[PDB]
Amino acid sequence: NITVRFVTENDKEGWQRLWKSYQDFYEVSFPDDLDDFNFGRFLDPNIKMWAAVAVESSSEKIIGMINFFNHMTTWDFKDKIYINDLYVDENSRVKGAGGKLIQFVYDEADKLGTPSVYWCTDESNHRAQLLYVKVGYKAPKILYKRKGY
Amino acid sequence: NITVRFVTENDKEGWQRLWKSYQDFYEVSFPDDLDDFNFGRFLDPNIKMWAAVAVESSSEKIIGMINFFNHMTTWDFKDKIYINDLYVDENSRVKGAGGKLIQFVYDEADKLGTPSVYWCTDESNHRAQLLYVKVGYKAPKILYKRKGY
Amino acid sequence: NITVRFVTENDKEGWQRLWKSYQDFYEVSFPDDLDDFNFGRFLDPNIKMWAAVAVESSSEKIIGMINFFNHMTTWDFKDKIYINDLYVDENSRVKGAGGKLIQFVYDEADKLGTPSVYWCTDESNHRAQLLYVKVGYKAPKILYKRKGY
Amino acid sequence: NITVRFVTENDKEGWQRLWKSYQDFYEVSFPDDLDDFNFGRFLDPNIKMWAAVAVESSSEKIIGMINFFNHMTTWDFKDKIYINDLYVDENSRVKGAGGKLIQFVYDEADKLGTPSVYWCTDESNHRAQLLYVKVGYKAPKILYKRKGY
Repeated sequence: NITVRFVTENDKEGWQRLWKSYQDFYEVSFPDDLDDFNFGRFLDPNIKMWAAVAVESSSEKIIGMINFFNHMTTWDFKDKIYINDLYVDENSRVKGAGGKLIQFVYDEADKLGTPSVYWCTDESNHRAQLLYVKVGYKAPKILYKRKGY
Repeated sequence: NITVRFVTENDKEGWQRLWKSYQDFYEVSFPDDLDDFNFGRFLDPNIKMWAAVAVESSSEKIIGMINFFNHMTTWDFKDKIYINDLYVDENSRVKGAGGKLIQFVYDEADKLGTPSVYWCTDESNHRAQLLYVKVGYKAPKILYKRKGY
Repeated sequence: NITVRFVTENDKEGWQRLWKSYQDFYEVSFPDDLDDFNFGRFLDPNIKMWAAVAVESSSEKIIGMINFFNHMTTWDFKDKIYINDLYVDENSRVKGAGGKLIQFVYDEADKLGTPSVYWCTDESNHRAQLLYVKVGYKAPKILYKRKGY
Repeated sequence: NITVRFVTENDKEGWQRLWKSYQDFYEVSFPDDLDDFNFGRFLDPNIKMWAAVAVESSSEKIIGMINFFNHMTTWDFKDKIYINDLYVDENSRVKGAGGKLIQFVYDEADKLGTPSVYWCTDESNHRAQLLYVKVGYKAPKILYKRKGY
């Protein structure tokens, strides 16, 4: 039994742990400051950027993390929520985290008046997509980024 | 020739013309009072949502539209820009407009100190991708949305 | 353990069993008199179409089915082999049948001089692609069919 | 105004002109004597691998080629036809050959009682997909190939 909740200052290590692990799985290394810079935005009630954690109820251990935020849209008056990061514990298979995390965001999104939630992954990632199809649907869109970015 | 520039109160009548046929192309129908909000945000210096227009330089009229906005990311200190809409008239569409517009967003994105620009389209929108591949690159990302949203 | 072998006349019942199950997975229903035609070709040494089954050693139960055939190319001299159907019993999918059925086809292709093996699957079939990505590689190709077909 | 016909013994040289242009385009170099092989089966009325060329009405010069062939299915009594190669002269692109080349195949397949025609292209081949989309439709398949080949 997993347990999803918003992060507290005392969750900075459990989250920061996964954060580095998430940088590993993805082959990236962000400046050492970003950790704080994000956690700040996560805690400040004015910055519409949240982070949640999946804590193992039977051991008080931080399993997964989910970072999301708000942003406008020229379509519709209501803003939308983007799940920028999602990373469950690499040392445990067939639990429930990620499913429970994606749902927490759905719930918190509904209360905010911005129910429209979205995210993306690598086409190659099939393990994660087993879930995403249960909780969402693959949009027939092709993402395009500026060269060098 | 063609000239790209940010919209002013007077470009609204022209911009809306593109916006309407843009909705036509995408087989959607936004509530007419949404346009007003959009343009409101474009014009507000404080709300980081802009809209540029491609006018037939030395011929007056409008032929292109690009709506974009700034939003935060967990992967970097600086923010990023998302081109939410792009639309040229079915004729002068291929005569430079779309590429000229996408560069405007790049050049402006630079000034803003927030260069990481990005967008997307339907996988089946080949005509547009003939240009997209030049000015930008396809990301190996599949996009997922919440069911019913 | 698992044994993968060519189908004998005595495995028509077992093969047909899975062939039917296979059909409703793919949400299709071929004419009942096609099963025979296939099997007919399977057994005809002169019809370059084969059918291997994965027999669970312990019992005699057939748990796997792989259908493949030979066809020309305009990019080589040696023909290539297409794996048309791959199916492993839902309940007995646990072990590793599908993995060794593809290997069987890999080896038989070698013993035939036409080692170029290939298949295709739905974009959404992530469970299968967890395997296909190991024993093979995704080709940067898009398949197009004639309308009505 | 373009006219498609099955290659004659007197078309081999002009067809070979394309075969090479085609190779360049696809960044490949087939073995020295493959042209002869294909053209062998192309002309043998017992192999079931045809090739047709589109020649200019006035100029009488061969413009494009289309190599296609027959092959079995475990999904039908009828065999499918696969357009293996489609290529138009770069010097003379954006005219009509290709759309007419594919059409020829449809018409010839219909007489053959094997109307189920299909082909492939690189995901990023938007130019050809502007056409493909009009005459066929993207199959939601993902092609996998044997690791080595």
